[PDB]
Amino acid sequence: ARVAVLISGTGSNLQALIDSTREPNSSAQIDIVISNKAAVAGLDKAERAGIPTRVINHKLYKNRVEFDSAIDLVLEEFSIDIVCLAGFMRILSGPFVQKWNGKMLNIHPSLLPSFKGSNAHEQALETGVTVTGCTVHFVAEDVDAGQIILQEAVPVKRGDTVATLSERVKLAEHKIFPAALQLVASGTVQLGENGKICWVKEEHH
Ligand SMILES: CS[C@@H](CCCc1c(N)nc(N)[nH]c1=O)c1ccc(C(=O)N[C@@H](CCC(=O)O)C(=O)O)cc1
Repeated sequence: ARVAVLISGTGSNLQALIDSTREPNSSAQIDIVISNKAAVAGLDKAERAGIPTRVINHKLYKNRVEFDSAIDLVLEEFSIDIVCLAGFMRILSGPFVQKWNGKMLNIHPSLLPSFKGSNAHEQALETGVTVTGCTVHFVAEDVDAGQIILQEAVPVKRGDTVATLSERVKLAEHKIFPAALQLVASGTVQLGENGKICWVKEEHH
């Protein structure tokens, strides 16, 4: 499966995703990284890895749908099968999300449905949970909604700060974002017509 990663900044987990695709039995290759912002770190990451990049500036388009249509055209041109979001900070239109339903994934640094929105690590600390984690899900029109693919629980430790908790959750993200991508890329996990996750046994052995 040919994979695009959409970013707006540092491309968190992009290196993890790249490294996973260079593994022997990988079902995925990262074929393009698209940013809505020029000269961000995540583009340098991609370029240093020899992966094509594009920059699409939302300010050049009349509205969100036209901007998203421009992203989609690039995805079309590069024959992309699957999209991962890695810190992409523009809300994608309903038509875009619909088109890519079951083929676009993202990650969140909580065990959803807990700690929706931004600053989930601070939310976890402020609330006083002892277990948090991260969640990879299919992207839906509504932020943080969408069917869950993989989750990993991560302990909150006595004395944790936003930074130390964040670093622990990031290590889990480095594990599950690529594992989830592999599941979707291989076809092992597919989104059913009923809108629920399906774990498929593949014909090819
Ligand atoms: C806080 S992390 C992220 C996750 C969004 C992944 C996502 C997505 N990008 N689009 C859709 N439809 N659904 C999604 O789940 C997020 C990204 C952007 C916003 C948001 O309000 N963005 C604003 C502008 C943000 C900016 O670029 O400054 C907008 O697009 O108008 C809110 C949340």
